[PDB]
Amino acid sequence: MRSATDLLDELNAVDESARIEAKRASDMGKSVMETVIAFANEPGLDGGYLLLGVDWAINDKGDTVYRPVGLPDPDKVQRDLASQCASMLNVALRPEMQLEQVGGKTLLVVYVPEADVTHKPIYKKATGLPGGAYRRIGSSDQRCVLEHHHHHH
Repeated sequence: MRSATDLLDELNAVDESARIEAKRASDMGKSVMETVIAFANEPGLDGGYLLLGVDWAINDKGDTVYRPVGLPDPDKVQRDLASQCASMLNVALRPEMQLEQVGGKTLLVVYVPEADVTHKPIYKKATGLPGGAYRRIGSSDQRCVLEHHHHHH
């Protein structure tokens, strides 16, 4: 895994979204979900990043500069996306999601590890065929930390 501040910098560093995608709060839904399937079906590409709460500005060159704007409700975006990834897919898939602040804006790091052999065949239970084979990896990351951060009431 990886911070949203470092992912935002990495989006600016890379020429194209190699294994790290950038997404706005309005992109929330199947537009996020088909991109998750595109990392889940990949053999040996464990550690694909989707960064939610990012905006981008186009220069006169036709250049894409990635800036922080954050989520309208940080927690609720992480709650809904867990529901999406459990209910839309044939099996309950957990994307490891963490809230990270960049310049006073709250963003969501969606860490997608590789699915197992059995779960894979991650097929959609609705009309929507996932297109692709593989995208060549530019920058690499495997800096994975765990924490059992449990809230109770």
